[PDB]
Amino acid sequence: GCCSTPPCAVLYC
Repeated sequence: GCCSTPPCAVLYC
């Protein structure tokens, strides 16, 4: 997806 790669705030993007 989008923020599938850390360290994002919404990993479940």
